[PDB]
Amino acid sequence: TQSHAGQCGGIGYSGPTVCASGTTCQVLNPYYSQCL
Ligand SMILES: *[C@H]1O[C@H](CO)[C@@H](O)[C@H](O)[C@@H]1O
Repeated sequence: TQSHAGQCGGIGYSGPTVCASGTTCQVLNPYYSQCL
């Protein structure tokens, strides 16, 4: 479960793209997305 400030789901990330409750996967860069 991706936590706040962690990379939730950008290109290159094949891991679990689900953020912890309270946060949303905010894609900033195409490869860097962060749970906010
Ligand atoms: C999940 O992890 C983030 C850091 O990656 C923390 O800021 C958050 O409070 C939670 O422990």
